[PDB]
Amino acid sequence: PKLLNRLNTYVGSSRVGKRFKLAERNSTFTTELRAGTATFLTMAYILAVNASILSDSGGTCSVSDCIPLCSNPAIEPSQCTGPGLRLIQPDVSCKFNPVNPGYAACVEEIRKDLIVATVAASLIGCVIMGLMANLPLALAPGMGTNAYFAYTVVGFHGSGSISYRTALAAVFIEGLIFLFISAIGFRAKLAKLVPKPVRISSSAGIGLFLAFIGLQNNQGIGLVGYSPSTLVTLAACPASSRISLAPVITSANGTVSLLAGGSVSGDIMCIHGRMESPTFWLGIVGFVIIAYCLVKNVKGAMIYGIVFVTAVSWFRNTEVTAFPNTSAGDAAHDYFKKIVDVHVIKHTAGALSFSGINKGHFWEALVTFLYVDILDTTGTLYSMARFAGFVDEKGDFAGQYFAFMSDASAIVIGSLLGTSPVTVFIESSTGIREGGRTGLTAITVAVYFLLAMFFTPLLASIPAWAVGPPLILVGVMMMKSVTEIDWEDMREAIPAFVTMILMPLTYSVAYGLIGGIGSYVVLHLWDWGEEGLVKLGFLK
Amino acid sequence: PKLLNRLNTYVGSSRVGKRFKLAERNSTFTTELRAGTATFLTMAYILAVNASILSDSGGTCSVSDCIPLCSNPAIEPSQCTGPGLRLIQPDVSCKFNPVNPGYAACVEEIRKDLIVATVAASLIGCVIMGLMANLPLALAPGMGTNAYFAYTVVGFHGSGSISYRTALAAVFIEGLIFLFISAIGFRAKLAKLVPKPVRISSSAGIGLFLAFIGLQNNQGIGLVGYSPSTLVTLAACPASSRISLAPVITSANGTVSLLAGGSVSGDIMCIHGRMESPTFWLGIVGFVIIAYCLVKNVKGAMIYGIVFVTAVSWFRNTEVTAFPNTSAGDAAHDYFKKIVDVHVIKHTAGALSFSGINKGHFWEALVTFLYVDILDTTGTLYSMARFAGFVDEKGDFAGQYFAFMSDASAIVIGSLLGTSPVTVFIESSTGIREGGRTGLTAITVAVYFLLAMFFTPLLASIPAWAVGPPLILVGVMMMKSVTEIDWEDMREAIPAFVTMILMPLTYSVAYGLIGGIGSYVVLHLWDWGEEGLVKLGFLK
Ligand SMILES: *[C@@H]1O[C@H](CO)[C@@H](O[C@@H]2O[C@H](CO)[C@@H](O)[C@H](O)[C@H]2NC(C)=O)[C@H](O)[C@H]1NC(C)=O
Ligand SMILES: C/C(=C\CNc1ncnc2[nH]cnc12)CO
Ligand SMILES: C/C(=C\CNc1ncnc2[nH]cnc12)CO
Repeated sequence: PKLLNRLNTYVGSSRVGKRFKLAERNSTFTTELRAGTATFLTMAYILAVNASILSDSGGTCSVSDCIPLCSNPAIEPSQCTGPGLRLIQPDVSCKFNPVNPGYAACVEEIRKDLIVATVAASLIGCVIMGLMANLPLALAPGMGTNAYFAYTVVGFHGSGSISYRTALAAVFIEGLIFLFISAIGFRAKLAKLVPKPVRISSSAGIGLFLAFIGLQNNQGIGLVGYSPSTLVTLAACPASSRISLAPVITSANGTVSLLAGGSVSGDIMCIHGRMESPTFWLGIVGFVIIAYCLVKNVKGAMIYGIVFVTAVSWFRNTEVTAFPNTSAGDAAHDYFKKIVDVHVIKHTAGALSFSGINKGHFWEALVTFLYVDILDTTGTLYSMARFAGFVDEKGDFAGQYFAFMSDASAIVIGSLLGTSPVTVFIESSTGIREGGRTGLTAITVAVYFLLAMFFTPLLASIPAWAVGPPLILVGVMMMKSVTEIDWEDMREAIPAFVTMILMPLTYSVAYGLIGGIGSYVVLHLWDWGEEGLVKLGFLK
Repeated sequence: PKLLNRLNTYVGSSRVGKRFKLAERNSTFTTELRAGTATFLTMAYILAVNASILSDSGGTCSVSDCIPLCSNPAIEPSQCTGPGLRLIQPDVSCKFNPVNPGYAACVEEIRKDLIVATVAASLIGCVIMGLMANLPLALAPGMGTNAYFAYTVVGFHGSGSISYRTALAAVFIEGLIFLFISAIGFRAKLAKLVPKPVRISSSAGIGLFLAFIGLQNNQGIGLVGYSPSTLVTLAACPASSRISLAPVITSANGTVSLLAGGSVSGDIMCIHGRMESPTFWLGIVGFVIIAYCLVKNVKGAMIYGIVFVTAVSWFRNTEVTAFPNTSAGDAAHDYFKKIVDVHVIKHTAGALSFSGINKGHFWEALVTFLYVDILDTTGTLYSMARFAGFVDEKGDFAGQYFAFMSDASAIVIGSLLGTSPVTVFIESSTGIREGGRTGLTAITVAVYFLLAMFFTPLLASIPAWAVGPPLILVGVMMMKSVTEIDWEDMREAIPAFVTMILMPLTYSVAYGLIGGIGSYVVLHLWDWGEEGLVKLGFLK
């Protein structure tokens, strides 16, 4: 035969091959390696997107890491000694535009931390799933929950109601609760708790939310900016023609003056040059690359698009550069220069904080995480079992108990490492489509994630317009769930429509879920009361 | 038999009954009256929503109708004579927040004009369709095109690139072109020009656009406001806790000062009291009323919800009042006091302006109007013919030629009266579902619209939170078209997703269409080139 067949037979007939049930499942070693390679190539975009999104949250640092600034920018603080010259003490506004250099350096260190944390949490989840559940499933920080954690629970640069550490405690407790309810068989009852239209359309809502993030500026390619009249219009002007906003006080004659302490925004309003930003068009080229690769069923479509946009942005003196001619850009380029690095999580690891348990926002975030993970993981795991043909007549696929326990454990470990909940990835289907049936697929994906480390300098240099199209296309793939809604029935269409449309518009997964569930409950009050009376016998 | 049967027989056997083919279509007079009544009850929400949306556009008046204001609001301009006191000449900013009282009085006069114009254009379109095409179809200002005309082509208070008069010229020429292409049988070829995913998903995009309008403040119930970080968050704080924004200049230390001439926004940013606006909750109650009425198949659901919210808002000293204790509110209440009035269009009639033909924005608006009307009217008319069983094996329904000519004529007449394009309403199906088969249904709807006049004082008093839920639910009904998209196919899902998501996010129907069509063309370039080469024989 051949050396490849020799290896396959040897591993299949060895103790480790019997542990993973290779012979019992009709695939021994090279199919597992290929399935893991395919799954990793399909899910590798997470290595960029998750760290970018979570770093936008600001990480663990506060105003305590903002450096005092001199009155005039021409004078560095160490030379800020003279007449009429004073250092400005940092306040909360130092976190936002214009961002304090100390806080800007935070986000870079935290982005390195979160790259490593994404890789490590994915590796640990993959290994636990492959060993304890023996399934060809890859686990990684959840794409939908990433944006919710960063921009809703914590907020851009920590502008939300819950701090980053408190949100990590929320994710830790959510993983513990998910593990507990899975261990007692109580997960399916809570899965049936959510209304069907809300459950089905939450995926479409999260997809629209992610796509909207991909069309913003600090998160994606631009193309959506501020409008004084409509609140949103066509952006994609160059960064040099974008301006910030501040709250003002009007009057009955027309006088308008600044509001002290108002939260100034990013450069979101275009004064001219619409549809002329070079980074928007580079992001569009990356979008086209990813879309053709998806159409052609080219595994690694998103990775190829991100890599193209990033490689174009790695040149140093262009208008699409990831390393602008600044101190922050020079430092980012210096880190990028070392192609490989062994970064150690110094900020986000063990950064849990249980201060917010008494706050209602903590429990809103906790419940949203819990139910997103419940519904998502149930649907994905059973879809993957159907793909692998592990589902029997009764509907169980053997290692499901340990599959859900492994997912909950991965969530807890990721919370400890400093990342949003980690979940089983639907992209695992690719590895299942390639013949992966045992846990060796997950071990292969874990080894690929291990190789993803040592390349933090290369992954920390990914600009927003590279994250960009991956977000928009993840939204596109998530929209396919709308077809399962009865749009001719208003009792299902109205709650489903509310769930889809509130997530991007209120910009919050939790608000979309609350609005959809509340509209469902209100619209079914009449039917429920009628049926209750009929049960009591009042009505026939 | 009975007097009703006597009337039915008499009319069916009379000359007018034979003109409308009553006997030939198995319905004589009372079925036509009931079908017209049902169609009117279903489509009567337009009498509020269209005038509200088009008045938000600012109408025909400019800064020329802004009154000069004194330096201090305590002094009326006529008493603005003294030391250090000067009248302020009005500029463009007088149109926006804080809105000049003269310009505020414009919008009220123009809203009366546009109520009358909506009613008159609907009446004329209905009569032309009933007589020249002899179909049970009701025509009225198009719901989708209303918002596009007001908030994109013209802009809130005329902040767009095309003036109101130039946009009316665009609608006039669009109606002329539609009539021309219909008269030469060239309409179906242009209908096949648009890609299938774009054509199908434009309806979902317009629905999302209308729903987003219904969740804004000057247009709907609130619940979506400005966010410095995310550009959109949960609004629905009271108007007393909302503040405006102005562009500012940042620096490298933190200094931020106002930008002279910047376009200040409305009260869109909530400083506190989220989810506490009484008008938001009144709008939610109206939404619940409309949603139950839709669920219960109660004709006139939207009218009932609008009427409830409006009647609650007609009380004078509440936080949800349509007549605040101001000069504008006192005048609005004085007009509302006269329950009936015969208003004469004094501003928007014959207000066409052909100055912008050389502008590219004029032609963008013209083409968007033309293709929205083409696709919409084709789909709706053929759906209505299928409902009425007027479609034969070949696919023609007899009066289709004159149906499309009547629609184009109605568009031209509405442009002359000062309203966005008028279209055949899908709500006509209700009248078709009630047995309406001849043009007497359209004549009945026209008579009901005639009765709608004489109630302009009653219709000009409808607040935003009443328009509100009707917009959101129109979006809900429009979303049902997504199920016709192959979401597993990326060449159809990506263009469809772009079309749906760009309309609310860029806040423009034209941009959604352009983005969707461009993405479709780009994603099919490879296939088209491959097939062209195969035709040339280069490839097998
Ligand atoms: C419009 O009226 C306001 C008062 O409501 C004027 O406010 C001035 O600007 C600030 C705010 O009080 C103070 O420094 C001035 O003393 C205010 N003056 C007065 C007379 O209130 C504002 O100046 C007025 N606008 C114009 C153009 O005169
Ligand atoms: C509802 C949740 C998604 C959370 N994360 C993921 N859940 C399932 N599969 C994935 N592939 C990439 N990310 C994910 C669906 O968006
Ligand atoms: C694509 C266009 C709609 C324009 N107006 C209308 N087009 C067709 N039926 C209707 N009923 C109410 N408004 C309309 C679909 O939103």
